[PDB]
Amino acid sequence: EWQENKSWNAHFTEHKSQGVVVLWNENKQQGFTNNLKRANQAFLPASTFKIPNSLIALDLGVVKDEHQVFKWDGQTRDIATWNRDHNLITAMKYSVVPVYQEFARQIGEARMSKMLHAFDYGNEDISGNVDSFWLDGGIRISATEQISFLRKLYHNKLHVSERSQRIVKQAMLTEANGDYIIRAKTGYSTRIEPKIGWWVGWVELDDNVWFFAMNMDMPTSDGLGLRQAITKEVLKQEKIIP
Ligand SMILES: [Cl-]
Repeated sequence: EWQENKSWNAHFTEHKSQGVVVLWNENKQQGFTNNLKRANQAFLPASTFKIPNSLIALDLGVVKDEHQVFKWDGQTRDIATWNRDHNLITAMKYSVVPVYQEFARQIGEARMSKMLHAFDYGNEDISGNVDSFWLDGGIRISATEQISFLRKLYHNKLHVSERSQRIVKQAMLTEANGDYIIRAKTGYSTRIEPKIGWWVGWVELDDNVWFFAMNMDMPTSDGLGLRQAITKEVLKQEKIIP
């Protein structure tokens, strides 16, 4: 059911890094990773938490739809793309933390905790500040746990409406061409050691879906592009994409 291929470590060590890639073949119900241990180590989700946060905000009516505009609060931040109005689509595309921080305040501790428990999401622990726990609080999730959660979302099996799940999968759209569709979300965790980058999602093919979750050491922001680049290299090596 699970195969470990330690030779895949070269994808990371060739960049003087370390990490884990986890792949799941939905048709064959088989998993693959370079490192079974790190596949099951729990890290802060950071901006990958925008997936469950979006679902909860939609299902409770905090967010009406993917067109609702969340106005910039006029506070100049160091990420230029954050100093503008957003909707759900652009907020997920540019990982706009302050928009999702307001979602979390409106959701509130009680409803956030119950919903993460309903999702079986990570360690389901929101200890910390309700507007920052996915960045520096107690919540943790592993790469294998990300895949379990994503599989439920793909199949509309989470305990929110079908509509909420369809909208979030639309907002996850990252790449599409004649060969495949990728729906995914990046993450970048710097407030608690070890600093890591994430990329989680799946690849839609004509007759199969491959789920993936990866994290890697990220001592500086200079390496953030390696999250997608390495993952796609693995997908190409394994003949999942051309
Ligand atoms: Cl779509």
